[PDB]
Amino acid sequence: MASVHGTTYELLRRQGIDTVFGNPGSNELPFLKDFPEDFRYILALQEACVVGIADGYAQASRKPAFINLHSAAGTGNAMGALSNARTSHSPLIVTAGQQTRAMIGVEAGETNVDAANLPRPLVKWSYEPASAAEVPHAMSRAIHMASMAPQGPVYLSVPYDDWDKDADPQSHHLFDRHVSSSVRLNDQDLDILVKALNSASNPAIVLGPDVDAANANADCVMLAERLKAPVWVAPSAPRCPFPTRHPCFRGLMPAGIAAISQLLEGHDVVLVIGAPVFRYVFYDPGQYLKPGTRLISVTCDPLEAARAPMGDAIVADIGAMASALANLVEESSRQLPTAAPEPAKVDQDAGRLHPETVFDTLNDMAPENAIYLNESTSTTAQMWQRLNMRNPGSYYFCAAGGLGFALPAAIGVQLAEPERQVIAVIGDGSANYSISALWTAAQYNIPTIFVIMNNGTYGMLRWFAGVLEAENVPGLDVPGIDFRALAKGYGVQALKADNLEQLKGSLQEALSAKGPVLIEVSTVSPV
Amino acid sequence: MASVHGTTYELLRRQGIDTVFGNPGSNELPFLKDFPEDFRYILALQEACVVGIADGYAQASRKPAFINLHSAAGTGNAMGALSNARTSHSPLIVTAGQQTRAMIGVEAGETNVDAANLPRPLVKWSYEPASAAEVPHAMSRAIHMASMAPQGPVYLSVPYDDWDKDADPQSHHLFDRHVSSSVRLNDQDLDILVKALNSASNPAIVLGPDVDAANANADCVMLAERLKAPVWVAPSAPRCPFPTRHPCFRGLMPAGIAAISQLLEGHDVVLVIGAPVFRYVFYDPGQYLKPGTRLISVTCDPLEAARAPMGDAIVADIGAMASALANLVEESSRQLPTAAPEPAKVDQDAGRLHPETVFDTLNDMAPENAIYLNESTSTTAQMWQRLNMRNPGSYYFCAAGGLGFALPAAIGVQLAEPERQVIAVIGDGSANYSISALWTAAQYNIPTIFVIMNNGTYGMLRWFAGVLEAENVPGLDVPGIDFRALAKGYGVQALKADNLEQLKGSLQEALSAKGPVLIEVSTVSPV
Ligand SMILES: Cc1ncc(C[n+]2csc(CCOP(=O)(O)OP(=O)(O)O)c2C)c(N)n1
Ligand SMILES: Cc1ncc(C[n+]2csc(CCOP(=O)(O)OP(=O)(O)O)c2C)c(N)n1
Ligand SMILES: [Mg+2]
Ligand SMILES: [Mg+2]
Ligand SMILES: [Mg+2]
Repeated sequence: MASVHGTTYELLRRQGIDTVFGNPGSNELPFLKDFPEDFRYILALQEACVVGIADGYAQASRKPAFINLHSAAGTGNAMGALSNARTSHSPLIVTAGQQTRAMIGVEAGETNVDAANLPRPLVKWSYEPASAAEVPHAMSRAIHMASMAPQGPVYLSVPYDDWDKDADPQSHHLFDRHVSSSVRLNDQDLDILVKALNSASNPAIVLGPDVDAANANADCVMLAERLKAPVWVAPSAPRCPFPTRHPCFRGLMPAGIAAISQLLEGHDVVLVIGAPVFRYVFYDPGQYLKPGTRLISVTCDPLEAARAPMGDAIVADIGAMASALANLVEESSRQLPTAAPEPAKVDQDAGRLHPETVFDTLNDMAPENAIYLNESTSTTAQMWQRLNMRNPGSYYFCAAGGLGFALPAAIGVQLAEPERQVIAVIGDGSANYSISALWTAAQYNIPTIFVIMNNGTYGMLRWFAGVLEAENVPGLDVPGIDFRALAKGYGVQALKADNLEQLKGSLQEALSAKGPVLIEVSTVSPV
Repeated sequence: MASVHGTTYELLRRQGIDTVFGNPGSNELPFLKDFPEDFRYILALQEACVVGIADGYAQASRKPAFINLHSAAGTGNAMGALSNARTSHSPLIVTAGQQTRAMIGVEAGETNVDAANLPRPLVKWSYEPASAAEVPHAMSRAIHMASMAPQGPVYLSVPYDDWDKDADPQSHHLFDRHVSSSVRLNDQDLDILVKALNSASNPAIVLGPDVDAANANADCVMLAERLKAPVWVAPSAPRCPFPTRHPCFRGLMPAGIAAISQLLEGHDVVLVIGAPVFRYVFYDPGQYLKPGTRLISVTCDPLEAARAPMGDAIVADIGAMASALANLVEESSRQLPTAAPEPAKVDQDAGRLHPETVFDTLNDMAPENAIYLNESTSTTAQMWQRLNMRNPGSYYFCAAGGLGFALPAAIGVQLAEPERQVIAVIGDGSANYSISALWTAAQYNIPTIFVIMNNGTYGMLRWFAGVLEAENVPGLDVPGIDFRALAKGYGVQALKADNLEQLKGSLQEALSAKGPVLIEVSTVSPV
């Protein structure tokens, strides 16, 4: 307890941390030594995997996740993953070991040069302490910065000789600090907003990932029912904020300016909750909103409020605001929206699987409290239409579009939610980015199901190339990957589905298995 | 070529670039479209692999390598690899596609936020142009910044709508620009240095990676022979700068302060060429130099000159300086140094392989012009003692200690040197970091030999834990990886060696094979 090591672990446990996601190195050994018995360590083989797992775990648990990486090389390997963490507002405490203070100036091997600048601009806060005794206070800042709205990844670099040094005896005041950002709009202005919602003749609601992060899903259901309002999920959705077969639900918005203003045409008040306004992707110029539509955004993120090209904004906690609004608005006497029609069953022969067939089969066979992850980039629209997701925390997709998220994140989610079957639907291209994460699932017996959609190509990129009139583009096809052999390589049970009969058979086997299972599915291909 | 696209490819070809190492994304399609017939594209499945391959290629070819990655996520995935590239002074031109200019402010999906700050502090230059017409001039800056001493990675972010825009007609002046940093110390001061070397009673030479980068190896042989001086390789060596069985050669320096000053005791003048002074790693306090020893460093890098804790320094081109010194110093009439003794042949039974046995066997069987890569971290000393490397460009080791270098870099080196057999000796832990690079070797039929040293553990970390008296450390063992299955997964021929007879058999097969080959070697293990 007298040491920085002892004091830091005490701070961590008192702040509710009990798991370390890591890949170790020399600079981290003085931190990891005498690893306390009330903590667990989750090893992954590459740092993109470490951070991916921790990210899934944080998102599903709705609590900060603690990460330990090796210096610049380890931090650097994780920076694509940190890109995703930024956009999903994932509360990640990223720590990295630094060389001993005496060896920094000469730039010894393993020195993290100008360390705090390395993860910038992706992190909320980034720091290397000026002394050993400062380390617990620096850790306190990291914990709270990650945890306060808008939540996000933070970075702390610690010289390895710091851990053995005497702690400041006054560091005890850090242990039980409670910091809240659970705030909502003042009574007067909240009343004005509620009045505007009550007065709307044709309101619409758009929900984003911070709704699911806040577990505000049920309150948003109540709000939608009271306002009798259609509900969309904001484009490029990292999470699912609403039951997908509720009568109000209208699906995933296309990531385009004109496309969204068209969907919102005729709606006089559009209430956006917990979403950027908006995560557009494709070139689709036009009006941000059509005449007669006003927009009000509730966001936990000042930068989201600042960068919205239209509408009013309120910067507040999504949980507190959704609860306030759901409980304050009048019950409208308008007709409840009609449920969206069932998607068509596509023609399926005895050959390669249409993605539509895969999602239909999953929906038929998976438990109702399944959790899905998506990194099958060309099939996102079909997935959203065909999976009935009733419960919160049921969907995750790389928040910044960074591939290599879903495979490790599915392992972290499954760890956070041992009673809910996790099924990751991942493209053949996407599977390779963080392929080594499979080993963590096998070693810790984390029973994630991985469904590899093998069409031999970067399907989404072919679609983008068509849109952009981009001809003669190299590097779009990925033939000759045996995913069963890869799963075997990392100790994961592997199955193949070349047709529907095999798909049903493989899913049946996977859903009854005691460990992780990979199913390679032969899907229809433009190759 | 009226477009930015046409002008930029013309600049690239006129500057000698003909290969693009990449993993494509949406923002890169307008750059990659109409890919010119005089260029080749080398696809890798993850960006650490892309950069690793390009790095190996650049180091072996002694020319800049051109890289194309996807936005923040792709750049981020490659940042551990950029750490290595920084320390090896690798001339890498890293380009990344950005969102269209119109969609940056709203932060559309695939936007690289504050892009130029992302790869900092790892790169020597980092930039996003303010207009489309500036792109060729920005590319020109990138090419020359990467190429001038001290060589290093650079970063350029380009909004994807820039490529179709009209180029500045004055961009033609960029095409044939020749920029030289091939400089040496002025005559007067060079004369003073030569006189100091001539006057030394007991000189020693220490060489670093910039010697091999400069192909200054032969000049350093001449210098060592003229001075009759023992030659060491500077600690944490990324490259081999000297024939390892030349009588002057004294091997790899231990990465410690006291250890190095002890080796240099009695030497009145120590000439360091092309190395930092020094890449110490382990805690080993003492004198930087013992009384009676003075040090003179020749470095291509101002930061290396600035941060040396001792000695005089000259900042100049390594090729020009080695050539000048080798040709100006008098031939000493001192006795030529005695060659280092043979390493002992360790006892080897019919069971698991001692690393010593592996290197002895490789040295017996590999061609004299083989190129070795090292990422078997616990066996580095044994490797240096047991492999006779006569030629330049014969050795590569992760410059910043960042794992995941050797496997992809071995593919790049083999591409650069099709007539020299590349053999990568990689630990079981290290193999996973960039495992997907194997696919590139299979798809382009790049006949690299991968030797996996499988001891089931992070061996070097166990050693570090003993030095630091770090007990109860989690995450040090990596059981249950089948490397043959992994190689099969990516289409690479796979062999196993459980004993010496099998090792000899597997190496014989690998050396006669037409494609890439992985050999999993069961090595001796502390568990
Ligand atoms: C780290 C990273 N690299 C590259 C990309 C660009 N990218 C976006 S979608 C895609 C295709 C993925 O292919 P696959 O997983 O097979 O799914 P499909 O598109 O075939 O459905 C690529 C390479 C990215 N978003 N992130
Ligand atoms: C990207 C990265 N992650 C982690 C480390 C820390 N590290 C250094 S050596 C090592 C062990 C590598 O094990 P292996 O490849 O099996 O070789 P061995 O030590 O067993 O010879 C690790 C994890 C690093 N240098 N870089
Ligand atoms: Mg695909
Ligand atoms: Mg940075
Ligand atoms: Mg090992």
